[PDB]
Amino acid sequence: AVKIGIIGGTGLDDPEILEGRTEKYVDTPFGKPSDALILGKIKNVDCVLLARHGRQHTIMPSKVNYQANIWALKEEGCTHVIVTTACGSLREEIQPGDIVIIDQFIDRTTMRPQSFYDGGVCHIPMAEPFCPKTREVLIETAKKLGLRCHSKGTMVTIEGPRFSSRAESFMFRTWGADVINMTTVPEVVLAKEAGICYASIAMATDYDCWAVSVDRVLKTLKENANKAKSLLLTTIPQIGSTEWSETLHNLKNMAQFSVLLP
Amino acid sequence: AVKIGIIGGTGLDDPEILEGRTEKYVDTPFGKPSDALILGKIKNVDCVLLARHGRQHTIMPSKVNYQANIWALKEEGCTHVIVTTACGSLREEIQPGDIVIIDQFIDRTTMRPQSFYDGGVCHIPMAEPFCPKTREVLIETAKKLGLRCHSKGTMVTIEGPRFSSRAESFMFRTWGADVINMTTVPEVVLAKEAGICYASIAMATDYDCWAVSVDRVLKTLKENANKAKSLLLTTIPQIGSTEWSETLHNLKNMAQFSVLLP
Amino acid sequence: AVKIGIIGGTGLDDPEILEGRTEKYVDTPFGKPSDALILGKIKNVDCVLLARHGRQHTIMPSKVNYQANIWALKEEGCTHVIVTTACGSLREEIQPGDIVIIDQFIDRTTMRPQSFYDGGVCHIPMAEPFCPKTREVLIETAKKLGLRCHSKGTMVTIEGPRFSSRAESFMFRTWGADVINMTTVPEVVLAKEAGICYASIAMATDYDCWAVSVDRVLKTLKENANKAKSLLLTTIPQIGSTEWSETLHNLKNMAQFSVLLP
Ligand SMILES: CSC[C@H]1O[C@@H](n2ccc3c(N)ncnc32)[C@H](O)[C@@H]1O
Ligand SMILES: CSC[C@H]1O[C@@H](n2ccc3c(N)ncnc32)[C@H](O)[C@@H]1O
Ligand SMILES: CSC[C@H]1O[C@@H](n2ccc3c(N)ncnc32)[C@H](O)[C@@H]1O
Repeated sequence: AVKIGIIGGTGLDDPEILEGRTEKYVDTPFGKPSDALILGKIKNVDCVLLARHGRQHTIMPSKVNYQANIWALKEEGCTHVIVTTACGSLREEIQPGDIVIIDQFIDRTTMRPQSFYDGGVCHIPMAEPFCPKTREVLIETAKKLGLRCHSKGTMVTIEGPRFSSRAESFMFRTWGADVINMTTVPEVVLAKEAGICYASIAMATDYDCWAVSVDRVLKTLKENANKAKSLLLTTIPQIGSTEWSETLHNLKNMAQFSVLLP
Repeated sequence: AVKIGIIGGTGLDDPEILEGRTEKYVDTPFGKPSDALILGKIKNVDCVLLARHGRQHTIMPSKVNYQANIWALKEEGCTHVIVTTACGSLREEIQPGDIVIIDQFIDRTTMRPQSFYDGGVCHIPMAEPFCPKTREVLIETAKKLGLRCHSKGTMVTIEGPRFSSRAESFMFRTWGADVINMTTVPEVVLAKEAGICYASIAMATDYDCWAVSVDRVLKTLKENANKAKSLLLTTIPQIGSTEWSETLHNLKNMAQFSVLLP
Repeated sequence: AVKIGIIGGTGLDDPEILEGRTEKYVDTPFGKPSDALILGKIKNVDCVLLARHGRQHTIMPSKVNYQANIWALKEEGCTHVIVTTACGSLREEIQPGDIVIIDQFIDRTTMRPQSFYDGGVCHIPMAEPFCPKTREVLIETAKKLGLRCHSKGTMVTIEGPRFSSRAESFMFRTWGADVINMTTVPEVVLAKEAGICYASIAMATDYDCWAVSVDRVLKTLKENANKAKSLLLTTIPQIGSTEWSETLHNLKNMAQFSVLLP
């Protein structure tokens, strides 16, 4: 059986997406998650919703307890984790409102714990950071819904809370980055360490500055949130009808063998 | 009315620049500024001088309390902030002794608080980090003084205290950086958050290593400090004769709307 | 006279390399070193061995006390420091098992103290981070041993503990990096500040991901550790037969004049 964890990003964390919801505040060895876990279902698939910045959206990217969030979802029994995230576009073809099913990341964060093994020692591989099988279903589903969707993309995650300078924005383009946010790393890294199939639904809200402002971002998100909701509602039932016995087995093995015992 | 805050950099923090000076030690919600504020005037313009590294120059780049410094200047009523900074040149055309009126930056710092909102949440735009109107006057004034001056430039700020390796120096050139220091970020970022018109007078002291040493840097600064002093003395009266009612209004608005309320 | 400090890296820290060994636990102003110092000799040359991750290899890259390690070696009287380090290859010509006598580095670490002067202020030059005379002997010796050895290379040091993403791996190649590890910085930086001749024997264990895993790395290291051991055993006697009176004098001077007194 599968259980989908869902981490709602800025303006993309509507709990109405789940039926038969039940709130559940939890705790973890790394502190409390951003907010209470929302247990519920999409069709016959068990899901767990968690607002990344809190239902009040008061926690800044740098202060989000990524460790607690991923740990909590794992503890609740989540096999997969699909998240949503607002980001800026670094490519002309990626227009505001467009969905990007990212497949790579470039870390630009500086003050963020990125491992559960803060002391054995865990050196987890990051070649393919996002669950390919889940990304495949998201892409096919976006297509069935007729949505503008990019099948891949490299997300550069900055520390924030400030936005990038134009020089940084142009620089990131030369490094091969396609979109930019403040939350993909270390969320994706910790999910890998937990042996969880992780995928991200990035929602381009602007062209960064290669013009970007809070109001601009919140505005585009409001106008496009429905897309991410529809994609999740349609995608998830499809995951609950596929076999992941082997896929999850490989993630479990990679995570375990990446730990150096004393 | 306007009040110019002046942050003196290494070997470019001579308080003799101001007339009718009065020392004033202050405190802020983020601790004490690098040193006492020096209230005074340049012609009929009120100014506030603050030595970035302390009149004894004992505070290292990484330990400077940028938050307190900017907060203190803002509290004292500063509308503008013009600073001086020693830097290394990453371009052949930028010769030691040359002044560079920087217009962009690339962050390479890692352990520095960059916001006043360390917890609402402030996501301040950084497209145009330096006050264009002030930069314009600095450039025209350098021209009137017959000084070698570059009208723009991208400053990469490293964490320090160590200088860059040759591989990093060459790498920064490929990212589009023109000069390099250890203090522009987050000073410029926090000034933007405070709604202050910020501009920087960068003084190239060497060609970094693409050879750079403390003695080399201090030597070139000693020989060229007079330029920055003359530029400030001549520029400031010009700012006190221009209208900024609208310019300051836009900075105030951008700062305010960049705060996410709980 | 000379005394060679040896910092053993992952799977390259065998104490059997020294004769007439004597364990010696020490303390420093920055805490205790990774493990006890192992005093001994290679022929008639006094050496001091120190396992970077501890004889139990339980300390992760980010948590290694580089300050204490370098301080301890300096206090014991070490004039030179030759280390070994497992790394990933970012160049086709650098094959797993190959030795790389690195000559440059690119810092990608974020949470690491990099100076002994955490408060005067020390701004130490990093143009030529590795001792050229020692690198020369290592290269000639590898040649005499008939080993595959690269005479130079740029090491990019990531924070870890996670490995790089493919996007980061490709990005590092464009920045000019040749190999990648998690320990060169700040070990090399602090050694320079201490006025110590520092050189590194990098052992390529894989092609990173431009596939890399703990087991892959440990496997290649086990199969190739003998090379680093032979190189050290053969190189060190050669250093004890050369003159360094002037070489060490210049390092001492550069370190001293890089300190800003209050
Ligand atoms: C409330 S706007 C800031 C938030 O939106 C995301 N965002 C949107 C556009 C954008 C950009 N151009 N650069 C960085 N983060 C961005 C970030 O992950 C952060 O949590
Ligand atoms: C006392 S020399 C170090 C100081 O001078 C500035 N500086 C000068 C040259 C230079 C360089 N090549 N790289 C980095 N900082 C530099 C830095 O901002 C630091 O506060
Ligand atoms: C036990 S594997 C991790 C350790 O081996 C080194 N290593 C080996 C290959 C490699 C890579 N591709 N990227 C980063 N570090 C690496 C690092 O310095 C770390 O201490």
